[PDB]
Amino acid sequence: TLQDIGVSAGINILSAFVFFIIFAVLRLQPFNDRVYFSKWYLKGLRSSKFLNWMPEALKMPEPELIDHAGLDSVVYLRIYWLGLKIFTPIAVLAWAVLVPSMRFWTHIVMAYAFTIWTCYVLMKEYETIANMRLQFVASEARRPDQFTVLVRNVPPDADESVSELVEHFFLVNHPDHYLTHQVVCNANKLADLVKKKKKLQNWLDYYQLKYARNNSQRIMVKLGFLGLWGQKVDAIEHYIAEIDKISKEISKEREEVVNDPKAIMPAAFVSFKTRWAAAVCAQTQQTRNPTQWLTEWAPEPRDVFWSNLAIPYVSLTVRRLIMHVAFFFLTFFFIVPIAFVQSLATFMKSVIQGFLPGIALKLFLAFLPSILMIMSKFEGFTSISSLERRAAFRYYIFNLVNVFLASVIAGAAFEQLPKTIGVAIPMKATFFITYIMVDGWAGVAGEILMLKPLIMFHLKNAFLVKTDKDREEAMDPGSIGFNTGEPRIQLYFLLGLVYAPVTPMLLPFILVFFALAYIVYRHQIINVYNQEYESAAAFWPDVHGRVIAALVISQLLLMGLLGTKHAALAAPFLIALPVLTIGFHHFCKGRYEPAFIRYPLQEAMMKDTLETAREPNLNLKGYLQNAYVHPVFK
Amino acid sequence: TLQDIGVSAGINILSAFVFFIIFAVLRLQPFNDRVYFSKWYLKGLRSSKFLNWMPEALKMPEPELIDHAGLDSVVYLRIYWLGLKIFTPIAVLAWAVLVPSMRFWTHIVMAYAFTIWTCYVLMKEYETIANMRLQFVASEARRPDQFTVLVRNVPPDADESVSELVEHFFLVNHPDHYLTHQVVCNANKLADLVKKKKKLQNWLDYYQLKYARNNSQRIMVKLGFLGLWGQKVDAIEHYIAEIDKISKEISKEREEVVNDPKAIMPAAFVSFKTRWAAAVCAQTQQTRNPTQWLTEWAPEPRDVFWSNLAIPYVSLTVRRLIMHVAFFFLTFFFIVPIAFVQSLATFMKSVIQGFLPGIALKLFLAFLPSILMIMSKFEGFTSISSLERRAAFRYYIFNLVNVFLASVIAGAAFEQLPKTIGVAIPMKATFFITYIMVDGWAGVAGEILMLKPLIMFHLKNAFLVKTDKDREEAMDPGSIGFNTGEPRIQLYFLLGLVYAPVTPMLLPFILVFFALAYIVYRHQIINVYNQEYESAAAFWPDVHGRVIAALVISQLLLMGLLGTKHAALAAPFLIALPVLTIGFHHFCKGRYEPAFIRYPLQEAMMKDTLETAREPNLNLKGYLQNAYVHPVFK
Repeated sequence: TLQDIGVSAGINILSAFVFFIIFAVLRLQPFNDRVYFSKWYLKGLRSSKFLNWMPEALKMPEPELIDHAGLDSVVYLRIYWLGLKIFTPIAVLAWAVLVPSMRFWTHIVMAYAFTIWTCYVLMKEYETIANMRLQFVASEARRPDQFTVLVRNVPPDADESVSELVEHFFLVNHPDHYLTHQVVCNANKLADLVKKKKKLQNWLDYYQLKYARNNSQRIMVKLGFLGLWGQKVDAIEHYIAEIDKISKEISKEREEVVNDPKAIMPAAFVSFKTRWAAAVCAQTQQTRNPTQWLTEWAPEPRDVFWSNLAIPYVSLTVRRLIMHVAFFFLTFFFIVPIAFVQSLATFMKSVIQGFLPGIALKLFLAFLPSILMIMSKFEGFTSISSLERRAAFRYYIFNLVNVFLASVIAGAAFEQLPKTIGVAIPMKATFFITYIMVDGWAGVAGEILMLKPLIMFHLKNAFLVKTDKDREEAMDPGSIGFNTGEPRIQLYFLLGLVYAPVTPMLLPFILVFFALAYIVYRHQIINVYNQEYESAAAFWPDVHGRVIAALVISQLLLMGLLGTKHAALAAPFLIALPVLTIGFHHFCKGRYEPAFIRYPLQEAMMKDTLETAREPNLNLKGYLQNAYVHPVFK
Repeated sequence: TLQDIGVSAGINILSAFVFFIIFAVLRLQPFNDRVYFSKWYLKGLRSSKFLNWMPEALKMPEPELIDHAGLDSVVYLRIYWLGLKIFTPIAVLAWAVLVPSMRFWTHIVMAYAFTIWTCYVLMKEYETIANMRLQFVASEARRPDQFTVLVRNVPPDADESVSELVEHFFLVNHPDHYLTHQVVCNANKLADLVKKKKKLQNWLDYYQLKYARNNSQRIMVKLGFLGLWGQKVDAIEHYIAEIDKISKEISKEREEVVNDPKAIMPAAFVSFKTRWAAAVCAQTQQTRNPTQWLTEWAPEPRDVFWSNLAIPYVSLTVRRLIMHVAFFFLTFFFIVPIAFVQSLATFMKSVIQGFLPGIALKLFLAFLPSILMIMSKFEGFTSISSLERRAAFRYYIFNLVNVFLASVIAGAAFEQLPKTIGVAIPMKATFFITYIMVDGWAGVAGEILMLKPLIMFHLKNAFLVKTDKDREEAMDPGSIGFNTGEPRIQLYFLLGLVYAPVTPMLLPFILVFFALAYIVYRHQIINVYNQEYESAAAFWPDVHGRVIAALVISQLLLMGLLGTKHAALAAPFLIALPVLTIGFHHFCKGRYEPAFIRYPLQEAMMKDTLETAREPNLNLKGYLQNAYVHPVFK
């Protein structure tokens, strides 16, 4: 209802207003400067009107930002821009023809206008990003991955070790390009022990400091609530003893793992003298058996997810299948909070009952990012970049089924107390309007505050910091959050396209959201969020794929909705929409995707040639030899 | 009806019987020995009970035959064998459970039994062929294609020629592997003139000989029926003059084309010092633009279809789209003879009216192979191997729609004078039984006679042969006819699978046909059909693909047919059939297809290594330099 929207909007607008004021004040306090401006310290640049920050955020045009933040951050940010390019003219047209037989034909025509515009824009954006990627890569600094190919499923041999098989194999098949190699080892036990040792030290330091300040008796029952019901009577000597125990376990484990041939996985990082050679290995079949001696570009050293390297290659299919099933159940059992929320969604008292379902849904979805990253880690991927992309994919599907589809269905089920979809879709538009103001407008404004790291920064300074530069760990903003930023906005691209020929009233909320998200994230990208890995926008083709899916869904729903008119004869025309859209997808795929998947040999040659000319005496072997060993082994 | 089948079978059996007798006698006459045994003359091995030939044909186990005939001939022949492996147990089971609620479940169960058996067999056959291919290739003699990659769509340049661009490009990107190259030229006008010159000479020789035998007046009006109404009064001097005219045109054209830079196409055959290098080029992207500097393995010198090399790369899409449309109309307008045949298909007089529709259909389809090769040539492919495979594909589709589907529909339309398919399919089984005996049993038996080349051989000896060794042209058996052999048998694989859970009576005809075709073609492969090109069974994955499609079609038709039972509840089970079948296809595709599409670098290295050791002083450059120029230029 209009009264509900009026009230909900006022609530979210005021919260955003207030959050920005609070932000404006907190950021001026010098004691938290390392939280709000964590970058620039990380980069060695810094030491020691409330909304002015908005226009400041618009400085640093793409080329400055790409070098400052990285390509992924810039390409990600452009997604919000993309949506404005697509939806603004849709909103204008839809409003113009829906807001004051022919209605029937109008909807059909609108579908083509919207599809065509969207496809046009996506084509141009896809191409632009591909060009950005090539320039970025061409000018990229030297990194170990440029010369390194990861070899998987090296076949077993009764006499030769993995190292021996790999060296021989490559000297024969890649003679005078082969440089060196490093065998993958199953050091997970060791790494796990080492991480625990560090955790124990933090607690020891905590208690030593607490005691030094107040020289009294400790009573910590491990967890306090459900720990082991002891007292940790000395607590300093308790943690010292626990540390001494693990220290010995670590010394022992290091000696056993480095002398245990069973710690060797049939995999290795293989390096080459030139990038050209690496480029070749990454793109050709090596042996007769298509699932042996497999090659791919190695992740850069801090993209490598070391835990997954211990998974036998051959077990990956099973892990993936199990998770396909788990995903179903995850999606399936979420219907309970959906139905709950839709039940809730039914004068000041009623406007809040109207408002709150938005929040309830948001809260139930709060732990989804965690669940999905965990199941993604279970499936082996071996890199951070791949895992984050995989989880984003699953999140997206979940939103389609649980946030959009199930909500419409559950909605109709409650309202009802054969094409019922005819009213269920426009009916529930009210819900989505409230929802977008809640995890959207208000959400983004709240995020600029960075309250979570603010608090942890200060607590660490208060209790764990003892000396200088341990404040470097306190100062950790995390990443941009591709994992949640992207599937969230895809929900909105879908809803926009679904309702543009139905309910034009939804689009103004979507447009505000895209505009807001753009300015808030641009601001933060510049000041916070140091990147954990540099992908050259590898995720872009997936973003594209998902938008196309949204077009197909909207087109199909329209066909359904207009399939009620007697002698509608809608299908002879509407069928063209998913056909042409799919055709468009394949065209763009074949024409532009190679930019993101295969490295042209010519680029490798130009790059190798120039590097040599610029640096004629590079000890490449020394450079690459110690890369990719393991962080646990120094 | 049983009476119609009895009579039709007797007719076709007796014709086959007689054809074999005639064959048995004609092959014993020495004057046609070069027709029936054309091979063995071509190979330099030969010079100068009626059915004994059947057991003789079973000698020469695969390895002898592969070397004698070639891999393609053997793999092709194995297709008939494959069908027996699939259909025999189907026929046994179907007969056992259909020939003396439960009927409903029985049909569902049979569908899984049949699908599973078929998939099992296909998997094993696919793998076996892949292994054969690798061994064949590993032991293959040296050929120019092993070192040559065809480069397409070389970008234009204002200053450099195509030759100059190619040499430079490869020296930079493939240094010290690049050996040499040859630029593609548009010599089609010249080649056309040369072919006509030869044709005119044959006519001149004809008339000179005719005259020498009978010194009188010629009156040939060019074509006789609708030629130019003149007399060719001298006919010798007429053909001499026509030849002298074309001779001058040829001399001129040769000088203009070899000095005309516009005759150069932006394409070249590029050779490398090693196979390893060629293997790399064929499998990697060369430049930024994914549709420039494109590489693929060059066809061997007598696979190259020179006419298509004059087609600009960029025009290929349009040519293909136009032909997609043409194919529709081709298929569409064939409905007229289909309806005619089905109209015809409606006591000795009636049994023949019953019989003849088989033949009528066969005759109308007689020119389809020609039509399809022509449209395939229109689309550029550049090789004989590709064109033949392409045409076979289209032929297959035509059979599915026009021979199977349209026949069932037209059939029902006539019998009728909502699921009518429920009776239309088993009803028309009678038609297919007659049809298989006609272009099947009788067909193959007739083919062993080789009457067409028999006649032409003798006519040439009588009128064009003047001297020795021009009988070598008379002796030309043509090829195996993959173009028609394969899509024909796919029709029968489909019909078998469609009717196995419906009408078991069809399968005994199919099994006889496969058995007969096997022995007749095996016989002929050994004695006649010199291969025009050697593919290493590249077509195999397509054969596989088509059988899988047949499984899906049968499974879907069953779902339709059993979807009439009240509360059939067939779909919860039957849906598994196309799902599992598709899964199976992807498994096999990913697991085995690489054998037929990509050459492992290791194989290239092993091959290059051994060849060098065996032949330490090979002038590879001299060997490859003159390959791939053009047959017209000497």
